[PDB]
Amino acid sequence: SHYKSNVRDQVFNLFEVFGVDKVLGADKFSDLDADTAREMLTEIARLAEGPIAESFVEGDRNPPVFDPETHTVTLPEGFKKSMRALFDGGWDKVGLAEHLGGIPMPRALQWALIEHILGANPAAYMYAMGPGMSEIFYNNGTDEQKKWATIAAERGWGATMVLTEPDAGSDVGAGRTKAVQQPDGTWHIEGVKRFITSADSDDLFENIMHLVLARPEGAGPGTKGLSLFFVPKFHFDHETGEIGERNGVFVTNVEHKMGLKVSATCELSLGQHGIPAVGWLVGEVHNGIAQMFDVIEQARMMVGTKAIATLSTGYLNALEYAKERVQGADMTQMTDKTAPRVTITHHPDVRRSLMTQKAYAEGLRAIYLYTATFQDAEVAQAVHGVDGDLAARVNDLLLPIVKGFGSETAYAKLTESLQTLGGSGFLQDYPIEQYIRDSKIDSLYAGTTAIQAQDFFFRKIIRDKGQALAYVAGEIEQFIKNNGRLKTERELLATALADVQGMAASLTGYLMAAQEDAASIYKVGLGSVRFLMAVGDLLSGWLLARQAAVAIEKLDAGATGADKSFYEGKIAAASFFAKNMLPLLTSTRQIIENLDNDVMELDEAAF
Amino acid sequence: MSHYKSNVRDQVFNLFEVFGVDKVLGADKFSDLDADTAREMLTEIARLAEGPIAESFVEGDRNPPVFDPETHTVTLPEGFKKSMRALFDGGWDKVGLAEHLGGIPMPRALQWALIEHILGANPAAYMYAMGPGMSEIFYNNGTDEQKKWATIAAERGWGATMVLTEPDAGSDVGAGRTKAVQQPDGTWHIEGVKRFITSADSDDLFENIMHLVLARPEGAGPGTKGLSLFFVPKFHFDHETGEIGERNGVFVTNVEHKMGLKVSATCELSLGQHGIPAVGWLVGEVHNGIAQMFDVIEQARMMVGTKAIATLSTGYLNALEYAKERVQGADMTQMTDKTAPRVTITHHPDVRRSLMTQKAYAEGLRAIYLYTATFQDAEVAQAVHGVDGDLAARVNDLLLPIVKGFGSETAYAKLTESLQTLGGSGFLQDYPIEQYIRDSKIDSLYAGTTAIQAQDFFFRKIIRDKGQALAYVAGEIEQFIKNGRLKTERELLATALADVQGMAASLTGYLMAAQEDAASIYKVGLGSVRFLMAVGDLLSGWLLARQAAVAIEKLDAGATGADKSFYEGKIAAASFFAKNMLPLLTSTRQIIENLDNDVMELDEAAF
Ligand SMILES: CCCCCCCCCC(=O)SCCNC(=O)CCNC(=O)[C@H](O)C(C)(C)COP(=O)(O)OP(=O)(O)OC[C@H]1O[C@@H](n2cnc3c(N)ncnc32)[C@H](O)[C@@H]1OP(=O)(O)O
Ligand SMILES: CCCCCCCCCC(=O)SCCNC(=O)CCNC(=O)[C@H](O)C(C)(C)COP(=O)(O)OP(=O)(O)OC[C@H]1O[C@@H](n2cnc3c(N)ncnc32)[C@H](O)[C@@H]1OP(=O)(O)O
Ligand SMILES: Cc1cc2nc3c(=O)[nH]c(=O)nc-3n(C[C@H](O)[C@H](O)[C@H](O)COP(=O)(O)OP(=O)(O)OC[C@H]3O[C@@H](n4cnc5c(N)ncnc54)[C@H](O)[C@@H]3O)c2cc1C
Ligand SMILES: Cc1cc2nc3c(=O)[nH]c(=O)nc-3n(C[C@H](O)[C@H](O)[C@H](O)COP(=O)(O)OP(=O)(O)OC[C@H]3O[C@@H](n4cnc5c(N)ncnc54)[C@H](O)[C@@H]3O)c2cc1C
Repeated sequence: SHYKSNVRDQVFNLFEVFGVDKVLGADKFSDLDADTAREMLTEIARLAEGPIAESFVEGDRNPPVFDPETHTVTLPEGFKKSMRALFDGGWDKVGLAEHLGGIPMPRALQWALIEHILGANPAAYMYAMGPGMSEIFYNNGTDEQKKWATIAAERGWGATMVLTEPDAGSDVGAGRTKAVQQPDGTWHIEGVKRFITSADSDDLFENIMHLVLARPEGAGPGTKGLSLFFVPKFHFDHETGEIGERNGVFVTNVEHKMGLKVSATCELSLGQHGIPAVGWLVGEVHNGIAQMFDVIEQARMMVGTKAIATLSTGYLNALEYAKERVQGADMTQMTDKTAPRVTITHHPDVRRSLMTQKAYAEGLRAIYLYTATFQDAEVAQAVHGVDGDLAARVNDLLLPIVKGFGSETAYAKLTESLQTLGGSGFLQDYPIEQYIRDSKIDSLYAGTTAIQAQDFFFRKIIRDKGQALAYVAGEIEQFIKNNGRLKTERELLATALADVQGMAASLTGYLMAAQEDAASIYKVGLGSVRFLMAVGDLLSGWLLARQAAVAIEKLDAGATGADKSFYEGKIAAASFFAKNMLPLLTSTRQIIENLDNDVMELDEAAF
Repeated sequence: MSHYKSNVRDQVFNLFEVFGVDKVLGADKFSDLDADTAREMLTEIARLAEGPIAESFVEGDRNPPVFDPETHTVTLPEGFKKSMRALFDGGWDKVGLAEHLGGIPMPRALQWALIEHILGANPAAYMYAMGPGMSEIFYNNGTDEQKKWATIAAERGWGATMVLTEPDAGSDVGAGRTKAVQQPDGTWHIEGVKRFITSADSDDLFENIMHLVLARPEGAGPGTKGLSLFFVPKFHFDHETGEIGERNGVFVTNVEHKMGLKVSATCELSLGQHGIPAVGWLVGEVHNGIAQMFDVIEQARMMVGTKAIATLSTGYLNALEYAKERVQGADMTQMTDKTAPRVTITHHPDVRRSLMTQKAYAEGLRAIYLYTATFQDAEVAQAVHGVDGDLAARVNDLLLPIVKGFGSETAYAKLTESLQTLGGSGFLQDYPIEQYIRDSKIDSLYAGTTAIQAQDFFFRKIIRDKGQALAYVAGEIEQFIKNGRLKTERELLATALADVQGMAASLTGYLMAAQEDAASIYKVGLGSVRFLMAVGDLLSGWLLARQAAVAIEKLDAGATGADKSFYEGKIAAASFFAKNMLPLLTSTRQIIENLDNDVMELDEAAF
């Protein structure tokens, strides 16, 4: 029962802050009303806290075992039981297209539902991403492939995304797996891929769809030469879906990892065992990296939401421990060594720790839900007044924040959650040490933090001509310019916004200088991650302050009891974050304004 | 080779070229230990560490100790016991031991440099080997008769434990309820249950274990001042010959399952609860337990900080070796050319940023603990600093919570950069960095949590000290600032010194104003950890700048080859640290100047 959920904060964001209930019961969501959405959140949170979280510890302590002669993994029984509870409730089809058996819903609600599985047992959601992948295959496929995608979604096949090779991780375009065209128009895929999540999954599914990047013989270099292929674990009857003979794609190793142990992470060999790995060209066009980024975009959203979900349950575990742990006297009585003992929430450093965890957990929740409000044209129109084109560019801008800032922040603040338990935090008896191990990977897969920061600056700001960035900046500025009980917070946000504008100007300056001195581009690289984290902090502080403004209205109107306590904590979090996290951005701007290439010119031997 | 990458070159640079410890080698207490022999010892223990000690690092984690309830003992993996024997066979469990107990006299600065290698290679091995050093502390606090037993204990290499913590008494040692009942013969029966005792059993490593136990004599007053310290051996023994006799009533009942440091058996320890009394002898036959035990705690806190620093160092050097060989991506100056040559990742700005961050903190932290150690011998402090015994003791006590608190927190945080440098492979148990992270998380918790370190630093080592040690250190920093190639660094150090001065003044004001407004003291608690970390950053930057000043002199004198590369790295690290780490202290000062009690007044239910 490690998993502590926060449906109340989810509903607060979705309805009281962002107004996603504006679209419920109209247009694409005509059959889903606000009551039902709330019931779904409560239901999956209960299921997550129970049967899904039930095997969280077991998956880590009794991890999958690989049989190299069968090329299969065995998963622990309790975890597979958790997977069946997910399937029996339909929770592998959250947000699936209606024509694939899904329940239409705004993406903001879909990711809030998914947060609970990611908090309780995140590898369970990863194993369950098959139907979502089938929908992406459907969207990119020919008419005939759409029929296969429909079967795969209805039968609940598992799925993988297969990019990485030993020499091609961040540099996808270096991959050497090849595709050999056959006279009948299929392809034979030949190569060894590495680190493939869920490439075998015991007997969870009757089939697995591998979506594989490979280079057709004679194609050009880099990512632009790659094509994407549908490579099923088993051949099947294209009309009925009846499972046929084994296709030539075999797991040949399973990694031993720091955490996320129950997610089998696999070396995957294609066409290496005397049986061809037949692949079908997705959409029967050569457009592999663009097609695969439909998948990567979802994976990056998931990984960021995963890290955020994990910090939230980490914080709530730390809080519940702190409420009960008696240790020491109140600081106002520290010299009286017979003073009454107090619970540790009375100690200033513990309250600082807990409010740091709270503000970042809740600010991050607001960030991913805000990001999701731009993932549906109809939601972005109704709740922001933004047309479909700008909505897509804003969503693309925020994804590296969700992924990069989410992963880095959650892992770092889980350090505070563990510390709150004292020595017991180091014990496996409590879940926080597993939270830390399970979440360290989030800064690495789906593109490292450095790759996120490079995407954010070069593709999502510069190539975008800053239009999404300017949009978000204008919303922040509008909040600042708009009661005076938030006057101090709006002043701190104004400074933080000017700091981030300054960082953006400096980095853009170094880029322009690279027209004359190519090495000036290195300064962009040196500051890129700090810039990404700075924008994340600014967004956290702004969204928390928006939450405080709503909380003030609800308190003024007469909130009582648990509602009152909730709203009071929003005011406290927004004020704490503005006063203790935002000012650091000023020093970070000054640091970025003074970057130089000394560290780039230093001989490698001097390190 | 092994996981453990050592840096004797940087240790010798600190000891000789920076701090001048070789000036006392060959004179007075160290008359028969010259500089050549000191260097030989460091090189020899580094090889022992890289060889047989590191050999069981992985095995201790993957095949951890097992509790046997049939015998109330713990069994250790055979490979780790072989590492322990390599330690004993070379006499390294006697490092810095008093000559009359069989030790080789040496400066504490050299002793801790030797110990760093064991802590980097397999830190639990040093912990199990702390027996003879504990016997020396028993000797110094013991009666004339007890001094005879401590001598036997050191000569026989008995293990030892420090036994304070109980389920309800961790940070608040004074709440302990373990009891001592005096017997007619002048011995005591100890009755109670202790928790989290390191090395509480150790298989067949030793013929006896000395437990140093805190307990409250019947009728004594409350808190730590009512505690007494007892010598409680695992076996009774002949006080003249040392021959092992009957089992004493002190038994392990459990072994904790921990995130890391797994091969260090951490045990619940039951005294007098299994049918026979736990006989204890009052140490020094005086009631003075917490003062006596703090002789041990001081050593443990130095060890823990040095452990964290040793672990970051080998983490860094592993990441650096990996980065030098990993090919991935094109040079940033060619990023739009998709056929540009592939480069090793040390060519990427974010990777060089990461590596230089790891390097500067690892080397800055090594300078800090070695600088601290130069104040632990009156003769060294006199010779290398010109400070008398009293001031030297106060400066050492000032710096200990920096070594422990700033060392532990910084090492764990920067190991995140080390792991990130490996990409997805950093998440694999195939590489040692994930174990470095798990093994080092505990360094912020045991031997006093970070909050307790920061409270000790401010309340006891500054305020109670009337700032004398703090003013001495600040004056040394100011003298360096006062004094061309280091002008920018000295300017940044001047800002950082003023920032820490401002922090100290704000927190002192919050404390003194508590006389008229009791809740003012909470702002001290809110700011104390950030202040401890700021002092650590300031010291890191100053010591790095001192190292660069030495490196400039040696480069000007004509250094070549590997020496020149080393010195160039010192100049680069001092400059990077001054420009990228120190400025953040300005924002932290302003944050501390604006702390308020809103987070203290908030209802606990609002969290
Ligand atoms: C179903 C089971 C899932 C279980 C959960 C598993 C979770 C973790 C799984 C993984 O880790 S999957 C492997 C993840 N690998 C990555 O994320 C790659 C990281 N490297 C990069 O992102 C590089 O920055 C890369 C894009 C590879 C650089 O290659 P490039 O060739 O230099 O890229 P370029 O900038 O020129 O763009 C080429 C085309 O790629 C598309 N594209 C790039 N970036 C994006 C983004 N951010 N969004 C959408 N598409 C993108 C474009 O088509 C682009 O072409 P264009 O510039 O428009 O002409
Ligand atoms: C042998 C093989 C094992 C080694 C490997 C194991 C590694 C780690 C093992 C452990 O974790 S052992 C358990 C560690 N426990 C602690 O470190 C306690 C953490 N809590 C504190 O430090 C509290 O701050 C404490 C001091 C307990 C508060 O109690 P207090 O009663 O309120 O303390 P007070 O400030 O009034 O002083 C009382 C007496 O204690 C001595 N003393 C306190 N601080 C120090 C320091 N920093 N140095 C030296 N002595 C200290 C004084 O005797 C003081 O009395 P006085 O004020 O001088 O009259
Ligand atoms: C691996 C391991 C080995 C150990 N080995 C030994 C050993 O050999 N011998 C031994 O005696 N002990 C040992 N311990 C005990 C260890 O020193 C304690 O865990 C530590 O002192 C913290 O105490 P606690 O666990 O009770 O946490 P708590 O004291 O309950 O701390 C809980 C939280 O409250 C905070 N807090 C507590 N009091 C205050 C205060 N007054 N002001 C502000 N914040 C406060 C703490 O910082 C922490 O965040 C070991 C522990 C571990 C994990
Ligand atoms: C648990 C796990 C599961 C995975 N699952 C999958 C999966 O299902 N499918 C899949 O396709 N892949 C998967 N991967 C692969 C994963 O996405 C890669 O590990 C990741 O992209 C990093 O690549 P790499 O490990 O080769 O590291 P590298 O690319 O070698 O990176 C090493 C270091 O260099 C830095 N670096 C590299 N290039 C640059 C650059 N141009 N600029 C700046 N810095 C740079 C990186 O930031 C990093 O710090 C998985 C990995 C893990 C660990």
